[PDB]
Amino acid sequence: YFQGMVKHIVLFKLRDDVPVEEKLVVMNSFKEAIEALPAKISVIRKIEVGLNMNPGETWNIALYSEFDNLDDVKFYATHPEHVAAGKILAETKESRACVDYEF
Amino acid sequence: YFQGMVKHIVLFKLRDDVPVEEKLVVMNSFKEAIEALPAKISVIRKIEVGLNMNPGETWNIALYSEFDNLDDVKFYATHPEHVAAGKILAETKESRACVDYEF
Repeated sequence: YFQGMVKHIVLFKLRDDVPVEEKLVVMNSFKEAIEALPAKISVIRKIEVGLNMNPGETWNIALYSEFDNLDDVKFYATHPEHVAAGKILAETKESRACVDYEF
Repeated sequence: YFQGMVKHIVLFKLRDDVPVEEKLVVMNSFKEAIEALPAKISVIRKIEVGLNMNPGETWNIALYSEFDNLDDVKFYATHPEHVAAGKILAETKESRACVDYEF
């Protein structure tokens, strides 16, 4: 059945020339920071970070999340706790891909 | 709980210069083709295609799916019915981003 809710999906790729250990530190710190946000950002219905484990793929980090509506996605996006979490990627990030869709 | 399974998430961006009418035809056709695959491809545990509704984002299509393991993801990826679905995007695709992660 149709939920009338929104999935916010983001994939990130880090630069190729970042050392392995730095990619791991960044990815682990970002995953922890993001997954702690529900205690601080009330509109998050579900959130998780997945780290790529397929060596045939080149992107690094997936953020899978659910919100009631797009206003709530925007509330989350600019929330100070979320902005802090996103800065974790600032030095190493190469690309961001995002789709927001209804389910 | 940890399921011992894999999420296969793919986002697509179509070329900027494709007329929006053909972008839409492609997006709809791809969504329909992917969503018909579970009846043909038994290893798909969950699959859905999301079409972007956020005009602040620039990627057009999300594929969200679940499999038992990466061997099954690869079985799905190479399956003739899946390849045909993927070809729907061939003429207009600009970028593909993918992360496969354990849950």
